[PDB]
Amino acid sequence: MKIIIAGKNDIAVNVTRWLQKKKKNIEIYAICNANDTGIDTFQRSFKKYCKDNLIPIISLAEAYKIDDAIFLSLEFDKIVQPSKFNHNELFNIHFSYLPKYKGMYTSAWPILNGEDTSGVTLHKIDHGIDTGAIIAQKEIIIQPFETAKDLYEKYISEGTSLVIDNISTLLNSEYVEKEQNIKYSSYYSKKTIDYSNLELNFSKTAFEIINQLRAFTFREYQLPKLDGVNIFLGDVLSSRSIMKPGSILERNDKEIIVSTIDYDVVLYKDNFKEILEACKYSDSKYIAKLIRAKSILFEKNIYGWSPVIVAAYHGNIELIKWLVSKGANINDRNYKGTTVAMYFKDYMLKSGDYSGLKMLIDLGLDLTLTDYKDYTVFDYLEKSGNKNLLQYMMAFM
Amino acid sequence: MKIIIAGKNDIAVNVTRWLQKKKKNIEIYAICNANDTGIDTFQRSFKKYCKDNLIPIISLAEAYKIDDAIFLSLEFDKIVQPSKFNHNELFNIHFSYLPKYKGMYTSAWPILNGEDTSGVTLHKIDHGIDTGAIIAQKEIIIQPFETAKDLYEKYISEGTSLVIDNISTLLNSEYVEKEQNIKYSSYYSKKTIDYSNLELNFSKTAFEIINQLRAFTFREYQLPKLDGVNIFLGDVLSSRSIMKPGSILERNDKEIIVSTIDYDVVLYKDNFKEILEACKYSDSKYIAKLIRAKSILFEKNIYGWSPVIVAAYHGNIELIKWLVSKGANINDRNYKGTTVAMYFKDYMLKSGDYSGLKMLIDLGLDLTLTDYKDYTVFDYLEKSGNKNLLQYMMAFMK
Ligand SMILES: Cc1cn([C@H]2C[C@H](O)[C@@H](COP(=O)(O)OP(=O)(O)O[C@H]3O[C@H](C)[C@@H](O)[C@H](N)[C@H]3O)O2)c(=O)[nH]c1=O
Ligand SMILES: Cc1cn([C@H]2C[C@H](O)[C@@H](COP(=O)(O)OP(=O)(O)O[C@H]3O[C@H](C)[C@@H](O)[C@H](N)[C@H]3O)O2)c(=O)[nH]c1=O
Ligand SMILES: Cc1cn([C@H]2C[C@H](O)[C@@H](COP(=O)(O)OP(=O)(O)O[C@H]3O[C@H](C)[C@@H](O)[C@H](N)[C@H]3O)O2)c(=O)[nH]c1=O
Ligand SMILES: Nc1nc(=O)c2c([nH]1)NC[C@@H](CNc1ccc(C(=O)N[C@@H](CCC(=O)O)C(=O)O)cc1)N2C=O
Ligand SMILES: Cc1cn([C@H]2C[C@H](O)[C@@H](COP(=O)(O)OP(=O)(O)O)O2)c(=O)[nH]c1=O
Ligand SMILES: [K+]
Ligand code: NA
Ligand code: NA
Ligand code: NA
Ligand code: NA
Repeated sequence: MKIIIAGKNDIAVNVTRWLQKKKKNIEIYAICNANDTGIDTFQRSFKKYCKDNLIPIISLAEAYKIDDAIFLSLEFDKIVQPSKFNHNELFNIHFSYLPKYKGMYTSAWPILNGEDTSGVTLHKIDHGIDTGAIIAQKEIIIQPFETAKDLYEKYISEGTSLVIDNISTLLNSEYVEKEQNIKYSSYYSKKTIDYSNLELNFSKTAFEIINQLRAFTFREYQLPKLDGVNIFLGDVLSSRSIMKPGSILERNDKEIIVSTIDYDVVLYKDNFKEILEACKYSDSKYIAKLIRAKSILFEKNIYGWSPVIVAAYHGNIELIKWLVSKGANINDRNYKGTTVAMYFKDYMLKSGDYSGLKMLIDLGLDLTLTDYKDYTVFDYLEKSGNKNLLQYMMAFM
Repeated sequence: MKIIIAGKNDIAVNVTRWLQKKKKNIEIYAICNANDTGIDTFQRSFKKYCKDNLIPIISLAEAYKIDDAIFLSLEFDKIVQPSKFNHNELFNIHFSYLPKYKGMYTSAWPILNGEDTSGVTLHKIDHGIDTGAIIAQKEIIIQPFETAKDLYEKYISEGTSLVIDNISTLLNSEYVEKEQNIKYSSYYSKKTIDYSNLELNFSKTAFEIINQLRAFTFREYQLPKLDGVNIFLGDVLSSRSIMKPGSILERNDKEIIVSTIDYDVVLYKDNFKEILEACKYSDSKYIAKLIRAKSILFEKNIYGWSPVIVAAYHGNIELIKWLVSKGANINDRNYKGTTVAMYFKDYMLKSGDYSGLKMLIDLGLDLTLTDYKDYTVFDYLEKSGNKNLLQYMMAFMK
């Protein structure tokens, strides 16, 4: 009944928070990665979560001496001496389908290499990097429209789940170790991609080039650029410019068209900011005309505001309905964990118009959700003494 | 009526040969690569071949102007601008299973990526590099141990066959085309590997690093190095050393063991030349000791002498038998087409010891083969006046 969670970001926090609610008797210790500066971004800080839940934050030296613990690495950044532990209960979540794509930038390389699938892998920590034996594995399908950001989010959801599904095997040490194949194993270092001098390579096929776009589309770090201008995805055209690859063929307000090894490509200029503004008040027929790629309906600005969030804070229900039919999350959250329902609560208070709630509820809105300060929409309504809207909302429970 | 054959190496030569025997009627024009100096090497010079067979050599500019000729490009080094022709009977043999591995280094990249198979592809020349419609294809097994060179040699062989299997349908407009899929498409430029500063990268899996050695093992151009020391393959150990990958563990004279991302690997130093000299006169026993990577027994130096060839010239019969049991080719040739049976005949002349011939015939030695001058071993003995050894060798041929 002891566990050491060593790692970072949302998966570290999700697994930890699951444990606290569902196995309240377990003692939890944490180790944080070097560059966890204790501040939330588009990723939760695990250091911050741990300080706020009174989870003692230990070091690796101390971890070696805590004999009855299991040691769970959720993207931990430091090599560990597996034999130094007095037990063998040492696990790691790796964001790939091992033995492929060991190492770095696993939301990028599978896409770059034109993979259809990737995965998450729960394995033993061994003397190899990402090389210890497999315990549990999840194949993830990458969709042709999906970016690095989209795939990373799958890694988060699916890795969290993978841990939770297997948590008892781990806790009881009743799991089977199957050793990794050497065959088709791959590894990429941090040197494989220079994200500080990121340049698209057009001396490639059009298939490859779109796959670069997809792969490098991870807004919160960067977007790919063509001539100082951000791009959000692209498509293959039927034309084949004789121009040397890289040559810009046309240039207009919506796009750039380039010569590749084979088929020409359209790079769509990023209009995410325009779209998000429009979402305050535009109908879906107008918004649909603005979209050149589906994935952009689910992007977020620096606060974590998505199209569905903006639309909810402005009571733009007709648009919310459409967005959800395009696959948006009716319970989308910002980087404080603030839910769509919380944004709409604000619209309901500001407008006095409460009737739309049932519409959102029927779209899957969940009022029981808690933000990162652990407050529900009902809590906020009490703090602030808006008893009428509170009673109205309560009636749905 | 007419056919333009554009390219280099054994593929250009063998396809051109084939057309000359099996299609004398057809006029042949030839275009050559910039790096074909007219000197044979590990591949033949198409230019030398064309000069010696009085095949006219033309330029690509001149070929653009030749209507009612088929155009076939075989490891050609120039962009063919297809609309510059006034017809559309434009064909290329590419050394990949298209649309994978378009462009360059098709002997290295697939191995580097850990592929089981590659291919040769016969297609139309269209707009784009290796993009035109597929006519015929052959899948090719890459064996786990084979080098880039071995892979290249299969490309040359299988490419030649695919052209030969389909060349009539090209001449007679009876072929079919399927457009290439976009999906799974790849291209590698000349920049994708810098042979000049070829460096090994141990920041990789063992599998990847052995695949690195394989892909960089093309001796006539280079072998991989390590601290400047040439390397002939390696194996995957079971040790998982904690030293940051690239860290050289043990040096001896046979090998250097290295730290990887996962398992350590033994690189084997290139002693090939040492093996070649020892093959003159030493026995199975001494060579088996010299040998780490078995397939080093099938390497050739820049004239095409392998272990069996050197062994045959010095009548090292027991060494020959052992080498064949390892998988050497009993009729192995150098780069002038000179066969084992030719090297042996020189031993037979010097030693007067003819007795080992029967043993060789029974391993498959073939006395009917010709070199590139088109002489059998018989023709050489008859020219030099050795009627005796001539008739002896004839008595034993099958
Ligand atoms: C989506 C959106 C939000 N806002 C305002 C409303 C919000 O109070 C402020 C900061 O946004 P936030 O940081 O996303 O809000 P936070 O996560 O602090 O949540 C707070 O504000 C929301 C509206 C409340 O339901 C919640 N209970 C508060 O904690 O920006 C706008 O002005 N326009 C918008 O489109
Ligand atoms: C230049 C070079 C090549 N190689 C290997 C890798 C390569 O696949 C093989 C043959 O080399 P090449 O003849 O220079 O041409 P390559 O394989 O790059 O083929 C390309 O160029 C020719 C001219 C095209 O018609 C062909 N379709 C292309 O694939 O030898 C080396 O190992 N070291 C080298 O320095
Ligand atoms: C294999 C070998 C050959 N030699 C000699 C003998 C040979 O004539 C000369 C050049 O080698 P080569 O270029 O491989 O031979 P080439 O293709 O010129 O064929 C000639 O010499 C051989 C031995 C004759 O059977 C043949 N009939 C000749 O055309 O080098 C050696 O000195 N040491 C060797 O280990
Ligand atoms: N023994 C062990 N094996 C593991 O698989 C593992 C641990 N420890 N500890 C936690 C986590 C740590 N994983 C890693 C993985 C890569 C690097 C690393 O330094 N990579 C660099 C340099 C590679 C090199 O030295 O060439 C890179 O650029 O990739 C460090 C820690 N982990 C499992 O997640
Ligand atoms: C660091 C970095 C990552 N990425 C992408 C590819 C990664 O698989 C994904 C997740 O990165 P993350 O796990 O946050 O960082 P790192 O791999 O450096 O520890 O983010 C970028 O697009 N740009 C960047 O600068
Ligand atoms: K501490
Ligand atoms: Na990097
Ligand atoms: Na082009
Ligand atoms: Na190069
Ligand atoms: Na190592």
